Amino acid sequence: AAPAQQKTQVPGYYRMALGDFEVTALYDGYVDLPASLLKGIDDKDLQSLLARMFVASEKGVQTAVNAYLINTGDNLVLIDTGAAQCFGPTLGVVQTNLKASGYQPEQVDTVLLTHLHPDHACGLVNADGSPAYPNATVEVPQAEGELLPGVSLVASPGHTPGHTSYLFKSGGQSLLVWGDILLNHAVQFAKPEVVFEFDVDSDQARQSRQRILAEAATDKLWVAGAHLPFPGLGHVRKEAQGYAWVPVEFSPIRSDR
Amino acid sequence: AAPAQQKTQVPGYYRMALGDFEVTALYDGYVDLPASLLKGIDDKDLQSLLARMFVASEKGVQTAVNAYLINTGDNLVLIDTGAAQCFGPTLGVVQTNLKASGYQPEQVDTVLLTHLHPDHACGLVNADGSPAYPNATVEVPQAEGELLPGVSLVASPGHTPGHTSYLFKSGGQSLLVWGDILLNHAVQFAKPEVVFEFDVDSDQARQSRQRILAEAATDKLWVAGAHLPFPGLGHVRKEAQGYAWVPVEFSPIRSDR
Ligand SMILES: [Zn+2]
Ligand SMILES: [Zn+2]
Ligand SMILES: [Zn+2]
Ligand SMILES: [Zn+2]
Repeated sequence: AAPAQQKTQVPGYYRMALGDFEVTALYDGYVDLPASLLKGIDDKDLQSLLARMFVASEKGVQTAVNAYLINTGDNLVLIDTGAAQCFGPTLGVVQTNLKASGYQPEQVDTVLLTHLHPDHACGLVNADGSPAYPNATVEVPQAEGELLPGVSLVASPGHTPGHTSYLFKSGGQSLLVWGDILLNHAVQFAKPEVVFEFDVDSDQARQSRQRILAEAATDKLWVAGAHLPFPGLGHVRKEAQGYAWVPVEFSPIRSDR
Repeated sequence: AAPAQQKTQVPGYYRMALGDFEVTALYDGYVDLPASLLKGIDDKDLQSLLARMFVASEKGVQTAVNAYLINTGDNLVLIDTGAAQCFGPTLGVVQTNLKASGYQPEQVDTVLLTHLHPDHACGLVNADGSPAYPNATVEVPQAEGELLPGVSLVASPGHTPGHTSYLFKSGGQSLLVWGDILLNHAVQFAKPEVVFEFDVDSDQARQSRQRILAEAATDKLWVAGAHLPFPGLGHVRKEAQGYAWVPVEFSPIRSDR
């Protein structure tokens, strides 16, 4: 006698203030990744780490893919673009969420890619072959502020040779849109030594991860992570061993802050 | 040259499957609570606990107020109703989010109150004096399933004498909509001994909290918490000392699960 269930999820966007900038986190969808792709750890310990965060793995680890839209006043900047249809119908929702968040793709004047992997770059092209962001300058990493006012490059090579993170600064606040520094929040904060099979260079990716985590924890900066649980926004805390992820708490943007 | 900032936040609803039931978490807004209202802990340790979770306290702890709408197939059930205008304009958004989530208040056939505090009960009445949920049977705690199919009472006295939690079970899964078992996730999971000044009976509230946390951790049940960071959904994990909150990871409702 209840009405039919609605099913539908809330739209995959989330707003956060960062000084005078506005951050809109955008969800692309998810992909199931086998836990066996994580290496450098015993099966038992891996499963314990997953169970600790109540992450199911029997049918693979459901992994989020996020992109970030930052309105700096000077520019509307999109970092990564999701996967379009490259990895199937559970992904490709970034542009839809961009629209849901109150912007249009024609407004994006800059697209920054952390790296060229499908789940970051395929979203540049619509199903009919038309450019998803037709008015944007697209920045591809090489295998005021600096790049733009308030926006600078933070090299983070390893996952791919040209893998790059982007730093946004406004009003004393900093946000690092870090790309694929890590793929599994339940394992690689606690044990950054753990690597991903599809890191092009796993040793290097691991070195960059250790460094970036140390810096993020030390400087208490905000992090925006392509494969962290959506909205993928939060801080890194140093633990006795390894690190912990602290996600932002849902909040409207406050005028009195 | 960027467009104007949108400001607006994504609507405050979140969908989760629980067996054959559908859970819609609903955000009422927030209230700033002084950290001085938490007792049983030194100032220093309290501040350390807050800083650990990156919770600002200089202007009070911004605290979420959540309600929960569960479609059990048999009933559309709302647990708590937010504050309406009882605590000012930063609250009172539950009904708005209920509408945003695709339901209408006329559809709610049952309202369960965890307790009679303003931030749970004031939402029963619209600004013009009309009933917010005019077709609902309202269950006030006394100072199949059992109450309804799949729905049972879990007494949790202390915060108020009649304070009550509600258990929903479907398809082997359980969700406890627990009310005000705790008020600050950054302090009272790690240190359940810490009490709230406006618990009517702080010793009793603390006993109920210890018991409920132990049970939630042991039985691995889902928890829906009125003052946990929205959507307020997740699990409780037992630590060497005290407990930890593990929030659900954003996900659509999956057909293949
Ligand atoms: Zn990648
Ligand atoms: Zn990726
Ligand atoms: Zn209360
Ligand atoms: Zn309350």
